[PDB]
Amino acid sequence: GNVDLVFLFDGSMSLQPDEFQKILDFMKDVMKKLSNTSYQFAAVQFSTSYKTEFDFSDYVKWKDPDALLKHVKHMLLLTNTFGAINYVATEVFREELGARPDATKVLIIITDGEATDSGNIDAAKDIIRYIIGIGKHFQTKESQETLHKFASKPASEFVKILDTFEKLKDLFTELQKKIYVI
Ligand SMILES: CC[C@H](C)C(=O)O[C@H]1C[C@@H](C)C=C2C=C[C@H](C)[C@H](CC[C@H]3C[C@@H](O)CC(=O)N3Cc3ccc4c(CO)c(OC)ccc4c3)[C@H]21
Ligand SMILES: [Mg+2]
Repeated sequence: GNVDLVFLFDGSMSLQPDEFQKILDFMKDVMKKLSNTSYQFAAVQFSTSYKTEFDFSDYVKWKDPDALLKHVKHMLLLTNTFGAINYVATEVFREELGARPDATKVLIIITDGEATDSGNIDAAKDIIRYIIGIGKHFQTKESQETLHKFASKPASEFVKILDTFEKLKDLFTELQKKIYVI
């Protein structure tokens, strides 16, 4: 079916350059895998503030993950997840930017820390939300549970916790096994 998917990725100061690049490579792999489907993509970096790295219209003209993500600069600031989700819901899912009104709305959030802001995400309730929490800031189950509020229910489907950035390759292998394009 028609899916408008947005990647919302953390550019916080905690990320080393190879870790940040692993996030970027995961996004490129997913998009490569789903080229030729009727998925459309956008990507937003968040840290303290928010930047649309590419929107749906951009993806439809270029259709090239390497080109679309070539000029990403790592922000290196905080983790304002509440505001970032609201940015996606109000600034990214818009017909003017290539969003399709018939499409299922999916958001994938990739983060390595707890949120530094406060808010609510009512404006994003019609969006299916996955969150991928990576690394040492999610060793404890308290910290993992802070992510449940951002994800769709049940957290058992929509919250993924990865202990290292190397495990993003494993997560992609699971996607390759479960999604089947004919
Ligand atoms: C599928 C198994 C992998 C491990 C996974 O969870 O993928 C998630 C998380 C992350 C690793 C990467 C992803 C990359 C792309 C997909 C969006 C994928 C989830 C796909 C699908 C898995 C399903 O079990 C739960 C769900 O809500 N969706 C999203 C989705 C996709 C299409 C939908 C369509 C059109 O086919 C609908 O129209 C009938 C309705 C809902 C849809 C939901 C998502
Ligand atoms: Mg961080």
